[PDB]
Amino acid sequence: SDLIKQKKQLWQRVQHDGAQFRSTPEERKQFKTALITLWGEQYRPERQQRWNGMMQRMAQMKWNHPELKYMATEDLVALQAWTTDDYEVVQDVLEKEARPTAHGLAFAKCIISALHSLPEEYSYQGTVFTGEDQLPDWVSERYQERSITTDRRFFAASETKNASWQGMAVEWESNSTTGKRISMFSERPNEQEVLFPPGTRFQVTRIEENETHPRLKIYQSQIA
Repeated sequence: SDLIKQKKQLWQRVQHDGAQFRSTPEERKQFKTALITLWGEQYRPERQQRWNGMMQRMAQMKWNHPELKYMATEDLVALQAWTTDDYEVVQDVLEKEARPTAHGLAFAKCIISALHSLPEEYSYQGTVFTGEDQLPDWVSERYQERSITTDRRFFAASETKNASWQGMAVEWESNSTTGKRISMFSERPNEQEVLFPPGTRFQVTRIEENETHPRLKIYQSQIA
């Protein structure tokens, strides 16, 4: 549709704006609508209440944490929304082979705006751990040893291997320099989630293979 054109436009914006990416007033209005209608018209009243609840929670969070005073409240909402089941419609929205949805793109712009709007003191510096069920070819197409991966996905990780951890077929150990800690905004803060936007670059240093789980363990380092 025109969604294809919107996707490539957004991917171009992501790389051109870099850390200056910022959502516009209407982009936030569109994100609000996308989130409230995401399950269809029958759940709009419930998801309008969820939205209003998240707005008030994030409005008060800015009151309690003045360093967040100039983050759009909707952008913060985007970060809590990311930690719900809604992440499934936006995590891959900018992948080359993904079929974009209007709601996916709306979500994406405000999550990206949030991540580059958070003050640097929210960056986690150190190793963050990720597990996902992905196929070997999926890994090979995206990560090769001693090559740089320009990630087009929203890449989730954790400061820890905590109770949230569960062994998966693919694992990452990613040295973070500016990956942002969003536990303060998540519905489950004790996961200590760290989230990288599309456009993050990783120097892949080595990829381990096992016939056990993890089948593939990727070691990579974020770079400027």
